Amino acid sequence: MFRLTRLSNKPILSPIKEHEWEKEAVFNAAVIYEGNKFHLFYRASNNKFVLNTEKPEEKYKFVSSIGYAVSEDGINFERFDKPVLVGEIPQEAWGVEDPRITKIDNKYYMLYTGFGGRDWLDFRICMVWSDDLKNWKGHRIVLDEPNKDAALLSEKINGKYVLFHRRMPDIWIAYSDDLVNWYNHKIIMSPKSHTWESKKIGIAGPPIKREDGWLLIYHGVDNNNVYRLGVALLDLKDPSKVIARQKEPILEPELDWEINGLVPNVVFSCGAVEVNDMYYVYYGAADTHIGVAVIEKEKVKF
Amino acid sequence: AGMFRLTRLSNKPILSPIKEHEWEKEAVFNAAVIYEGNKFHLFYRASNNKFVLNTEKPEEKYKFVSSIGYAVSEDGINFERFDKPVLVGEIPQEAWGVEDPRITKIDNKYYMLYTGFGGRDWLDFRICMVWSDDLKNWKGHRIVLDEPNKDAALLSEKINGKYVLFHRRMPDIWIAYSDDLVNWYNHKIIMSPKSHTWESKKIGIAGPPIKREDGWLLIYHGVDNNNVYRLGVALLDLKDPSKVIARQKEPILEPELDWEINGLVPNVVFSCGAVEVNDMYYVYYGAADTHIGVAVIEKEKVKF
Amino acid sequence: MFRLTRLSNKPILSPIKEHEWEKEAVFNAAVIYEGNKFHLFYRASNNKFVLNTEKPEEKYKFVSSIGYAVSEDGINFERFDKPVLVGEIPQEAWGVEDPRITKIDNKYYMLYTGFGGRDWLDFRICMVWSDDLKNWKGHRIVLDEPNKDAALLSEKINGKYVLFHRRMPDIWIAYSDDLVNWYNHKIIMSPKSHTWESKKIGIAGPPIKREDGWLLIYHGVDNNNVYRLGVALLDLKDPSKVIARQKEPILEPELDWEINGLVPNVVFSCGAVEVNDMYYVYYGAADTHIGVAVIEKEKVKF
Amino acid sequence: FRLTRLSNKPILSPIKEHEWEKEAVFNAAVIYEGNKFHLFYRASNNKFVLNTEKPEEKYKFVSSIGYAVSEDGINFERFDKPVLVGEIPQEAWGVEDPRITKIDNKYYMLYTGFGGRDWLDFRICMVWSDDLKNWKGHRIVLDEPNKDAALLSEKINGKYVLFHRRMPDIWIAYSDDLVNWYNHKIIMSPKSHTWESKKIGIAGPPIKREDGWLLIYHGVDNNNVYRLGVALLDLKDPSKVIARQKEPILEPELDWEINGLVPNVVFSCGAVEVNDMYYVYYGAADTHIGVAVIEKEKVKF
Ligand SMILES: OC[C@@H]1O[C@@H](O[C@@H]2[C@H](O)[C@H](O)[C@H](O)O[C@H]2CO)[C@@H](O)[C@@H](O)[C@@H]1O
Ligand SMILES: OC[C@@H]1O[C@@H](O[C@@H]2[C@H](O)[C@H](O)[C@H](O)O[C@H]2CO)[C@@H](O)[C@@H](O)[C@@H]1O
Ligand SMILES: OC[C@@H]1O[C@@H](O[C@@H]2[C@H](O)[C@H](O)[C@H](O)O[C@H]2CO)[C@@H](O)[C@@H](O)[C@@H]1O
Ligand SMILES: OC[C@@H]1O[C@@H](O[C@@H]2[C@H](O)[C@H](O)[C@H](O)O[C@H]2CO)[C@@H](O)[C@@H](O)[C@@H]1O
Ligand SMILES: [Zn+2]
Ligand SMILES: [Zn+2]
Ligand SMILES: [Zn+2]
Ligand SMILES: [Zn+2]
Ligand SMILES: [Zn+2]
Ligand SMILES: [Zn+2]
Ligand SMILES: [Zn+2]
Ligand SMILES: [Zn+2]
Ligand SMILES: [Zn+2]
Ligand SMILES: [Zn+2]
Ligand SMILES: [Zn+2]
Ligand SMILES: [Zn+2]
Ligand SMILES: [Zn+2]
Ligand SMILES: [Zn+2]
Ligand SMILES: [Zn+2]
Ligand SMILES: [Zn+2]
Ligand SMILES: [Zn+2]
Repeated sequence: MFRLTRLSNKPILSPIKEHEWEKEAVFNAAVIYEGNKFHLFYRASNNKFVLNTEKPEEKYKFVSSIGYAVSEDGINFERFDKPVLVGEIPQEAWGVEDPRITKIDNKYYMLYTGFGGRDWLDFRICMVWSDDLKNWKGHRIVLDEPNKDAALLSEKINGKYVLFHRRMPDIWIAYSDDLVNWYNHKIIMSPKSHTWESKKIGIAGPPIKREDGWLLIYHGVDNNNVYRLGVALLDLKDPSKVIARQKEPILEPELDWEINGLVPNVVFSCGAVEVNDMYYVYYGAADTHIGVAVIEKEKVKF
Repeated sequence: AGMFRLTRLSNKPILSPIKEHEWEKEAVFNAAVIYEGNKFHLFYRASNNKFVLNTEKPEEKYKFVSSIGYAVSEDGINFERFDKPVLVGEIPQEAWGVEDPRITKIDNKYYMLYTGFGGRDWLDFRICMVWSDDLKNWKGHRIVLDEPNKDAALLSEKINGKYVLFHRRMPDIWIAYSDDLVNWYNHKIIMSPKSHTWESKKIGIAGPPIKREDGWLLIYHGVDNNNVYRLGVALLDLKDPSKVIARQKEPILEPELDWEINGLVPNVVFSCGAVEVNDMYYVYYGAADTHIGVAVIEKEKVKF
Repeated sequence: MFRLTRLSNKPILSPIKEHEWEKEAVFNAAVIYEGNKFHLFYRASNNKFVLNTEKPEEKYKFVSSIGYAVSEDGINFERFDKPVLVGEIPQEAWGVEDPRITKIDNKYYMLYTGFGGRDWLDFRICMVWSDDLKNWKGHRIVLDEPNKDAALLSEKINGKYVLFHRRMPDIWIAYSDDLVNWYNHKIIMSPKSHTWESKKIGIAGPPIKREDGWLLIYHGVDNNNVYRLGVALLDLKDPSKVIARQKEPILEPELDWEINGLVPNVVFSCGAVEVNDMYYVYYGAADTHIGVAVIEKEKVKF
Repeated sequence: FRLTRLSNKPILSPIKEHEWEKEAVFNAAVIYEGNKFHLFYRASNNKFVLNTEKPEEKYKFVSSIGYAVSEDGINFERFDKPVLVGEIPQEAWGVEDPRITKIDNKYYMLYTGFGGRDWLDFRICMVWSDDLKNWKGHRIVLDEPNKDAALLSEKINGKYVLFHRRMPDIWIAYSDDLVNWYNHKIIMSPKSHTWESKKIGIAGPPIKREDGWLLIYHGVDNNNVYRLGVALLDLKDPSKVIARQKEPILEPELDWEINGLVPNVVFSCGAVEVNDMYYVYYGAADTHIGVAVIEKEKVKF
């Protein structure tokens, strides 16, 4: 069994008080390694998160945006003044959350949760795409249902686009010919009772291709809503089949900025990249900061 | 294999929703059919909305309402339709509407069995029944069984002076008998799903059984572990329709076309009605809970 | 990868309409093999089982009794005119259910469900014992709580008596110094979501000792309340640890009198014995009849 | 280090003649005043069916708080009737696990009020007295399923300090006024794959030392065994744990700690410094009260 190792005992990205769109939280970041650079697309909030009201209240409204950051080394990032993605009004009035970015044939697809704030089920999987990581277009609701924790596979299977999603509480898979209409829905992995992953699970970042399968980092939620990261392996030719699944988490809230924050007891990844035989896993910490942790590819054994 | 299958009559739906009609804005599907007066009489389920089914409870913000529409055809392919549904859910006992009608003619009366859905929880459904003399003036509504239950049809004649009801306490096809079309007794399971097959999660009757010389033709739907709906066939003993004397292993219809694979509920073919015309079985089927198609098989090809 | 084979396509015991106490059902039978004879202690009902009322109602009252039958060949049994155990009033006023009998040293312990009918939770694990399978005494409430599916291990572990029980929906284990007071409660086995054993599980008969561990036949209930038998293997020295568990059931309702009956879709075993290098598994069918199915001991492989 | 029991027998046990303490006496708060041990103990009229989907009227148990006094800390005098019972519907199933803290010249008793309507229908409640006899001013401390609550015996920077237990951690919070709590944070967490893996909660109120605040706590393992552990809080900032012992200081060992209404439980709501010793009173199997001690000089991390 193997574990992620943190590159820092401090966040690598933290809120910026003088930018309203990110003055309270930066977390749950997609990442893509291209042009020998880490391109990070992070969720950012203008406010703390009041989640225990009967409905989302205007007086506690938070708005998520997607910011951009770039790094040579994966640790030190240059950041920018304005977010690169904001929500459309009114269906995404409370913003755009938890992006997962997948490259498929020289196009970049960002899958995110659009949240309208009209009730606590007013969220859905949305998708935009670009050819340059810069000019995002083609917005669509991927599944018109309350759903999230979505990612595209980086290649087609038998000609079909492959979507991971999360009808509560399982990781689901589905297929598409046109990136519009989805079919062959199937549960692929389920929570495990009396474990750290008992309440619900969901995909982390998009799966990483290996020789032995697709690496599926995921998050598991226990009975007290603690988020941890786990890891499984999907079959290479049929990624709807799980062929291995580690019992122990690979990352858990441990540092004080992972245990305490806007949402306590959370580590959460929307993105991970392979650079020089190392997996770099970017993670939100307590829905407040961003950390990064790694594992050598050789140590990934099932 | 040495099996038989339906042949689609057309590669496009024979009925589609109409966006300008609220009551059939998103879906027309799961249709009852009666051949009378040399006309196909089709009674289709229609929905005003998509089907969000993954919530823990039915949510009013995702409410869908099913109505039952009427369409009529001479060739079984091209249908005339109408502005308004012929049956709606009475509010609030059938607040989310009336679903999947099955129509059976017995002694010059027509009996429409449908699922009434109140939407108060996911078990808030029941078999209801209305009847008519003329396929036009439905009346006599009743709850057939006071229990969560659906996939119900009456047999077209009595057996030893008893009415025969097919129903579906999850996950099996059940039979039951009545003297008065009000009280049912001697409930028995007659057919069950088969593990590790296309019909593993649950089964239910399709349309009402069709009388043959060799028995009762029982088209049914089977649901696999991923909730794909396919159609199968079995044969019931002519004198005792509680006994299955044959059952084909492989389905006779399954999602193939894009408008059967993709739709409001992906991967569904579902029949509520099939009729014998000029020694062919015309099987009308909902497709992805969105459109209606028709498939056929020559009566002589039904061999087990 | 292994399954039971029915010895008969008809019940070996059925209700006796002339006997009020066993007029509607005989099922869920404990089994002891002694004196070259099969001893069956079967649940018997005077009535069908209406269960869908807010509370247990006198007009739907059913009474469970425990009858006895004995067989040399395992198929033809000698039966008796009256039951050998009936419920004490008021705590067992609706009778005594699903006995499991374990021989520990030279005493036989029968654990059964006493059902008082005062509420749907008005049931508990009770125990009586005998040295001769004839004179039962020493009645006690094993756990003073709603609980069932109980059996004693046939020997002590580290000087402790071992109890298997079923706080919903798991198979539990507990230990005792004195067969009165129980401690070290532990979940040992849980349902598995999206399978035939998703809703709940419970022990079948008392576990059978093998060289490679304890054979733990159990029942699993799916989302449609279908009851099937499965099989696991517990560690020989620490039976609280499961070392193997077959994925597929070993017995499922298939025959008309297993699928149809007072409670549809049930096969349920309260006893299994080893006879001539074969396991004999007696089972209730549709809570109405008793069947028997076997497996050659050499075919029990995980 | 570890605690040492003073008796291999309970020092308090249920009295079947008294309905309110018919089945159990356990989880007792204590303070030392007037050179007397004042013990405030939870008491139940019934066994504890916990495995139902919701709490059932047919299996209802009612906790009361009783009073007992001792001079040696071992032999206690007891009384016919409880001192606190549930008055209102939020306390329909009674009042549980009191922790008493003296701040300025007043005594505050924080306890769990349990309404029995569902298994989350429990709240941290508080009453207070001048005299340990007349409790007043009942309030819900936090309007949320929470328990294992205690007040610090002093203010920090003029703020009252509350320890609580949003599952599964020990939390701290601050109040200007004992009404509104803010700056909630997690100060200590379970350790997975150990005796304290499933959840932890404060025991009695922390005891002031010169090296910090002594934080006895209970840990719960994967099989629901309750044991006691000990940690040390920074003296000036009790949100900071500066030491924590790996192994328990008390676990079920005697037969009336292993066996009982809730097996495999030792649990303390109360401990006091008396003659250079910590006296740790504990419930055992949620059925009896025992007491164990440690020489304060022996407390080393
Ligand atoms: O998309 C909105 C989203 O909701 C939150 O997720 C969960 C949800 O609101 C509910 O409260 C559930 O029981 O717990 C929350 C997570 O465990 C967060 O993901 C939040 O950041 C988002 O706005
Ligand atoms: O009668 C309501 C009915 O429910 C749906 O049926 C199924 C049910 O909701 C459950 O979710 C099952 O597992 O999946 C659905 C179909 O498999 C639909 O039939 C729906 O159209 C109806 O309103
Ligand atoms: O001990 C009474 C016992 O109850 C039944 O078990 C279950 C129970 O009544 C409840 O309805 C639950 O939801 O499902 C039942 C079985 O799945 C039977 O075991 C019955 O025969 C017994 O009297
Ligand atoms: O305040 C009610 C309280 O509940 C019990 O606590 C726990 C709870 O019911 C739940 O079942 C948990 O998993 O285990 C119980 C103890 O670990 C007891 O503390 C009980 O005495 C109280 O009444
Ligand atoms: Zn700026
Ligand atoms: Zn959107
Ligand atoms: Zn699931
Ligand atoms: Zn998630
Ligand atoms: Zn772990
Ligand atoms: Zn029109
Ligand atoms: Zn109706
Ligand atoms: Zn059906
Ligand atoms: Zn095909
Ligand atoms: Zn007789
Ligand atoms: Zn009893
Ligand atoms: Zn469980
Ligand atoms: Zn059971
Ligand atoms: Zn299977
Ligand atoms: Zn007295
Ligand atoms: Zn209160
Ligand atoms: Zn606690």
